[PDB]
Amino acid sequence: SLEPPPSTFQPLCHPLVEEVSKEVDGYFLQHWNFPNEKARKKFVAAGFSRVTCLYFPKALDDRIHFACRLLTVLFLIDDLLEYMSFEEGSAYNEKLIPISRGDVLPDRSIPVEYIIYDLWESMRAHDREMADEILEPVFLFMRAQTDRTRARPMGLGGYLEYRERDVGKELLAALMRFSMGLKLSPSELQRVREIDANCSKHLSVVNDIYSYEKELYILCTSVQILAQEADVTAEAAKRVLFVMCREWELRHQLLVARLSAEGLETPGLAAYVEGLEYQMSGNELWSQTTLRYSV
Amino acid sequence: SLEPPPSTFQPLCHPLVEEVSKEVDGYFLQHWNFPNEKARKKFVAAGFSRVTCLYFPKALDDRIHFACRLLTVLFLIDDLLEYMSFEEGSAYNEKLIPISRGDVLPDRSIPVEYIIYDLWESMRAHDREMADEILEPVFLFMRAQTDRTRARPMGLGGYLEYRERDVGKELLAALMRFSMGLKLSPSELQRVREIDANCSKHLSVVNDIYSYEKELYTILCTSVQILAQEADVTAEAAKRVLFVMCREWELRHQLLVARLSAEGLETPGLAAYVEGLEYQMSGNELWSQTTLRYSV
Amino acid sequence: SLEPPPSTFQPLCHPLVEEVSKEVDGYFLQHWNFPNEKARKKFVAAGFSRVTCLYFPKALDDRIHFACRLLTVLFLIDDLLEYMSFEEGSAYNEKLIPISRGDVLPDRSIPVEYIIYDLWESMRAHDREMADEILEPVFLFMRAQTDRTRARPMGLGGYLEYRERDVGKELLAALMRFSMGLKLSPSELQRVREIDANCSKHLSVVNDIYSYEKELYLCTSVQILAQEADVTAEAAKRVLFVMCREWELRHQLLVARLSAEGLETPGLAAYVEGLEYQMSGNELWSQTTLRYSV
Amino acid sequence: SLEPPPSTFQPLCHPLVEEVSKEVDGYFLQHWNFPNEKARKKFVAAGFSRVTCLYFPKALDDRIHFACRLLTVLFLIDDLLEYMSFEEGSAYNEKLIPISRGDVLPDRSIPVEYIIYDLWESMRAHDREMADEILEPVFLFMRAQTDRTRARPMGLGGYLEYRERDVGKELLAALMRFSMGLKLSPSELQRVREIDANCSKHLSVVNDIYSYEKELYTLCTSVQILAQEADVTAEAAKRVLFVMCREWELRHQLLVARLSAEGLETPGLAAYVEGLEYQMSGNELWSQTTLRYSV
Ligand SMILES: [Cl-]
Ligand SMILES: [Cl-]
Repeated sequence: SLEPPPSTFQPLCHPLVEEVSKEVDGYFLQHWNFPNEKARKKFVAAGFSRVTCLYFPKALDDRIHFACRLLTVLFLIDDLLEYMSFEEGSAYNEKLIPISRGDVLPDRSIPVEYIIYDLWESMRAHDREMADEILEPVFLFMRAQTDRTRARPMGLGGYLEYRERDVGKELLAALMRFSMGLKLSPSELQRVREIDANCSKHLSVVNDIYSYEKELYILCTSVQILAQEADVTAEAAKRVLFVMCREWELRHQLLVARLSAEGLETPGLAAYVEGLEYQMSGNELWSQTTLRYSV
Repeated sequence: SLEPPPSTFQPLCHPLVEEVSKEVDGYFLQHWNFPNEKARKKFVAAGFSRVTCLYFPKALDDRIHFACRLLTVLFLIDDLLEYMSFEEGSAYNEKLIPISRGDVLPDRSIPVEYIIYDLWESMRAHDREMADEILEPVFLFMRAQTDRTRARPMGLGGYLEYRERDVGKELLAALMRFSMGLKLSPSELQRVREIDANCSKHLSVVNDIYSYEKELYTILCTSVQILAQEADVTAEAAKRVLFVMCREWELRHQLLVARLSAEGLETPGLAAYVEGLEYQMSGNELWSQTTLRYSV
Repeated sequence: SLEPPPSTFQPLCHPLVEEVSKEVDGYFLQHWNFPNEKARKKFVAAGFSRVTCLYFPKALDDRIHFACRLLTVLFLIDDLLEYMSFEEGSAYNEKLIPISRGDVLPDRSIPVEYIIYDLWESMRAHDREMADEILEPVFLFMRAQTDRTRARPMGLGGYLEYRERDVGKELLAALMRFSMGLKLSPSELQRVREIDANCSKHLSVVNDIYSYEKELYLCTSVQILAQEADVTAEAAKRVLFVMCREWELRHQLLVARLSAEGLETPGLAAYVEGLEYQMSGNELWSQTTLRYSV
Repeated sequence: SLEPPPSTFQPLCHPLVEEVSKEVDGYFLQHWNFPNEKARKKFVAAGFSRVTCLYFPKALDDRIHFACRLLTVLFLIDDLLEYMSFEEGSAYNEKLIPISRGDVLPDRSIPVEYIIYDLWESMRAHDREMADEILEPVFLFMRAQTDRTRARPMGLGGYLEYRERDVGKELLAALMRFSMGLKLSPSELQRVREIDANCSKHLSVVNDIYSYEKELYTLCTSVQILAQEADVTAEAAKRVLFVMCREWELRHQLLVARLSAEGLETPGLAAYVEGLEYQMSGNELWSQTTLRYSV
């Protein structure tokens, strides 16, 4: 057992977790075309809404279900793209994008299509401004799902610089903003780029730490890279990476304290950086428990 | 102020430290032309022999003074080289290599010359063969504190690899054997490859951690800066991560030592060698944290 | 000598180049106040519109001048920045952004301000949708001129990946679409990311090759390769040039594939060809511009 | 399909190749225990002596056969090591080192053992001091033939710095000196360090270029590294690496010119660096024709 090192952060779950969870889970079991009974209860066991509530514990009470719905359908779609070629998976997603914009009408006979359509319709109806702002982050993520990335020599610095721009973590930060009703200005966002990049690496590395065993069923992970650079075992590497993650949590506290001392911390940004902290503690807890990293 | 993480390595100090320290410091205070008392006291206060006894606590009682003398002159030289050009520097040293070999007699007018000559002649008297074995390592080390640094990009991986072969660490390990009267076969040292690389890396990084602030008086070329940049954190955060890495290399050392005895096996010689390296790693750490050589 | 190796890419030049040059040069010679009659004649000598016409040989006739003016001003601001702190520079640029948006009026007392204002007001007047689409790429680029590089080890592979995402090259390819009046949806844009990344690299490396010398006073493919291979800078440029010819062959292959997989469209076919012209034009320009102290 | 770019170097073979080949071949056919008449044909077919004469065309007439015998037995052992574990192979070679020094007698009933003993005994009988000088280079090479590589992310720069210190190339340069009777002082050798390093990369890269297809039969090669750092195909990388090799040929000539311009190029040094030039052109022709790189 790894034994995480001490941390000043702590996981927190959204207050309405049980309530939203049943609501959203019901919706999908009702509308989604699962293959069989095994898949049906594998889905309930996954508890995507509980995942979402762990990542956005501070979302507004009336918007958390939106987040759960979006993440649930993306998790479902993600798992589906596993069984299809590049050309089909890409074609699959590109078709849902115009529908997501509301520009194209569903084929009410195809679950994923009307689920996606209705979802975005309802989000815009609740807040068009913020709903439109999160469209691109989602599309970016959706396009990356069928992305064929190059295997190339990559040291620790290159790998981390690359994770700093991860679109998955970007989608999470934007979805968090929507869930919290935090309309951040262009200026405010620029002010927390370092904080975002720092957070993005944290989430990524913690995922790497707990997914390595499974990854070692194109292996691109910080555990292998550090193990090879330092000439130690994967486990020793996980230990070193975990301490690096704590260094990043301390960096987060410092970047935030600085922001405030310079008087650049607005109420919106305060909620935001705190939201990120819970995304980090949440992701860690999720990583330690998710069945997706089992084997 | 930087709390080193827990370690199973316990450093030792050679019993005769006070004895040799007096003998060897007395010699140099008598022959080396120290500019003044201020330099005399600093030299003593630096106690180069105490450093030697910390790195080689298992050295044989009658050889430890050799190591102290050798290292003391190399530290005194090393000190002078920073007041010269790479060309002067290389000239100053290259002139001392023939003298170390014995082929060229001292100009008893230049202390360093006859101190180098007399010491080497004395080492052969005791054990000619072994005193000959460390000649290369000694020159390789001198033919390096003058060589130019071939720029080129460098990540953590490449920097660590390059340190696994540090010629300073090799001289230390070679000086250790001569000091412990260890005589390993060409095959024996071949069996501890990974152990020597892992140790040289430990020693280098611990040095990096404690010499960073001073080095940052200027380019750098140190694991501290490299990790700080690659992970995007402060140098202090980097020192703490690198320290944890050092403990991993200590755990790796033990595992490599285990496999060595289990798998096939060691030798009385390799068992002594291998333990010796452990003492270097811990002695090096105590030294790095206390030496003024890293003081700003 | 530095003899460029053979290339199947033939640069093109916009036929209206002379017409637009005197048109645009004259414009700045009237409003842009240079230091002396020499800095002036030096300007007309650089001919930034010729550069534009090499890059966008197929820009629409009634739009090529927009491109010329935008680059002519980015190049002028460029040289201007080289003489002020990373504070004075970022301030300067940051006030040209809202004004570029039309949200803030140009203090008519400062030329660069109203030149920018009128240029953008003018582009929106011609095609408001496509004009707003380049604001971002232009801003990203202007912001980039004012920040100091990162601070981490970088080998050839990382430097080349870093260049596949060059701000300037993205600006050029967005200016090009505006110039050719090419309305490309983000979906079609997706299908050519490899081609764009490939092109971006070609442009940056050819630039590194000819600007190395001037940059004598760094972050460049020329120095990185010279250190990695342990050869002279001149030898590195020669190896880099052969690599560029490989990227040109790659472009051709990517283009054939895009066409083979039923993914090609008339607008993409045009965009893809346009990037080719940029590669060959940029090379011709790089070999002759005085900007690099030929 | 792969056309070498123009070069100012040219391959050359040793005048006595036909004579030495017959002799050295005959010796091994007589003493080496080839399994069956089949392996004997394959052996003569390999022409290890002919390869030696391609790398050492300036060898003295009375010493070229020493080089042929040494390389022949090394090529033979190299192949045998293929059917052993790293540990077994290591023990095998470690046995032959004390015999090479002449410190331990051969077991006259084990061919490799007495063939090794007799070769060195005869080399020391021809030129004692120089023969003893090549001992270390041969042992380094013999030991390197069996240790682990250790996979680690590596860019073009790190891979080339590695090849600069290749023990194989160090063996060829030392053996070339013994074959040409060039006694080089410790100072002369240091003046040629850059040149030696430059030459090493050339031989290795040229070997990489032609051995690549063979290596793809499932790793660590300049072809692989460059294709992915530049993001082009292996074939394109080969074309680019070949031009780089030519740049190293120019650099060799330039380094020699400077060495000469300054006052440090003795006659021994001059014959040495010319010797390296033919090793480079020879290795190229060999790389182009050897069956060791085929199917
Ligand atoms: Cl994941
Ligand atoms: Cl030191």
